[PDB]
Amino acid sequence: QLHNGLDFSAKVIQGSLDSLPQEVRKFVEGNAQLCQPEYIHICDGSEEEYGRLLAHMQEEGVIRKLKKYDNCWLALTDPRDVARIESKTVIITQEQRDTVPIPKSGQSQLGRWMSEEDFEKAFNARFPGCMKGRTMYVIPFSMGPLGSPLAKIGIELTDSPYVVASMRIMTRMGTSVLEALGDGEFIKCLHSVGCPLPLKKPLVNNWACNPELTLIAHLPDRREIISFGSGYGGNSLLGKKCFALRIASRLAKEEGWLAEHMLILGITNPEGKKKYLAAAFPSACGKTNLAMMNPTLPGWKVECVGDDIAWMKFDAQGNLRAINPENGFFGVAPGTSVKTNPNAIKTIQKNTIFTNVAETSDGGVYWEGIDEPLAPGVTITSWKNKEWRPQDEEPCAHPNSRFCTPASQCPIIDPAWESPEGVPIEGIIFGGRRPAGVPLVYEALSWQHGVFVGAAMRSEAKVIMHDPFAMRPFFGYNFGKYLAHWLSMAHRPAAKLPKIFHVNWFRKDKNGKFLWPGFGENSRVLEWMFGRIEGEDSAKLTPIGYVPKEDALNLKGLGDVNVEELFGISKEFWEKEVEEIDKYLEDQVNADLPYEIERELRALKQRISQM
Ligand SMILES: [Mn+2]
Ligand SMILES: [Mn+2]
Ligand code: NA
Repeated sequence: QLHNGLDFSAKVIQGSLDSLPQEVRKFVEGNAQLCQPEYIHICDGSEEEYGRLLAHMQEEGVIRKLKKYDNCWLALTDPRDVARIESKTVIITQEQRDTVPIPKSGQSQLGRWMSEEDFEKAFNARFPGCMKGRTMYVIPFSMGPLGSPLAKIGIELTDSPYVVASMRIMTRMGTSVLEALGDGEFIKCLHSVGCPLPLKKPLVNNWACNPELTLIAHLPDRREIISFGSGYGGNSLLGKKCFALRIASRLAKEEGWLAEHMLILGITNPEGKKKYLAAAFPSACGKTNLAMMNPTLPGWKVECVGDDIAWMKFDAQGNLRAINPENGFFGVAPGTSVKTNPNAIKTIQKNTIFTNVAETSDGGVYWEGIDEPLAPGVTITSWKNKEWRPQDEEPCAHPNSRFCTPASQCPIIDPAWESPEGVPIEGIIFGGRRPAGVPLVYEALSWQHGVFVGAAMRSEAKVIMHDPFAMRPFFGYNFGKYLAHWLSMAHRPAAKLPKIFHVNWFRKDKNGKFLWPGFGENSRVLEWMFGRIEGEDSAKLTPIGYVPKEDALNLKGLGDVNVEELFGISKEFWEKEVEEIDKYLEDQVNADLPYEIERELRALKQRISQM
């Protein structure tokens, strides 16, 4: 160089730019030149670093220590920055059709495309100088067990220590990742809260964000994730949704594998047999509940591999092998109780960061549906930092409030949850919240029918909406092409295609009362699936697929469960259902709907027409 402007060595407060692989230095230094951070901190992922970072956030008023627990912390956000924001989440490709099918109605529910030229303008209006007066943290992270053949590495730059702490929990991060990477490829992840110093606008609740300029972008062809303006969860912790679902699903398409919005659990029966199952559910359908369920059936065990995301690839033997690419759980707090999720309660009592929950007088946590009384004298501070009484109209915790907790701490974490080869998936479960019409459990008639069942997924938001594969907000590319990708798995010689099931825990009677007790009782449905995978003759054929035979389900210990209503299938309901599915698929998928999905649709309408 001719002057002193391109070498950022003098500003490195941890690590060394010289030590980084060539491409990692270029990524760091080039974005330092653009964002103008005061300091550069190359994260080592050590306990020392983590402790120091947390104490600093505490010293700044960014987080509070929760004194009741072992090393637990609370962040309360600006009320404007409280969730993943779909409307400001976009994917950039040369052609719109590579990102979303072109809808007949003109508005796609299946993603949000932005042109390269539009994004460049948006980028230029946000990032130049954005980290002025702040530290740029460099987070080297692995998605998946370090050195799993299914693992992928990222480098996230961020000006938020909250993101650093949370990424330590949610990914494998630090020096060993940099050493594992070498000169290999990595996903480029750029994040800024968008508040350069001196601050141009008021800081609310010591929580830096820029709501008006919030934009979460994915550029799969450039292997880049670029996120600006939000410090919250899926917007800022770039490994989780942006990388592990959006970028990864496109990589999966390119490379022959699957990046899915699925829990992974291992279930052991009383005959000492173990099987792994994956499950894709939409929001508020008991996903974490199922992943760390304690079964009510004696002699059965459930163990948790992951509660959110699965990366799956068929091996040389034809087994569908899955890994959890995450290193922790980022769960919705409200509704987490000893009765709904006792294992979550045990997990989150130490080494956990909470966001937007209430705090009790003795330094504990509180939220709606915690179902745990407080001793007289103990008072509650809401997530809005105000004194709170259960007589108030507003909740003590934000509905989207979170815990962020180490996976290793789950008392029923699966012994193979970090196995680099992954676990063999023998069943895949789709499901949604449906008050009417949809039986407790059915089984797809074939792989193609199963792909159709995923494609047709609907769930009560009240309004029933489509969430195919529970991937609606997360498709990395054209949904029609994603369906074709799924269907292509049947044409792999020797592929062992898992059995596909659909579940509905949420069927109500004519009064609005749930017909199924759920929770640990769901083990009875898992038992049925287990037997079906073993080839048990325990099914009855219906127009929608296989259901449990009369007396096939274990209902002992339950009272009088209304099986007729729970498993009832109405021609009138399913006529309406199939018509709605048809209209949705025609509109939203159009020219990109695979022939086999059109065929399954026709086949279902025909079976229904014959009842
Ligand atoms: Mn999720
Ligand atoms: Mn085919
Ligand atoms: Na705060």
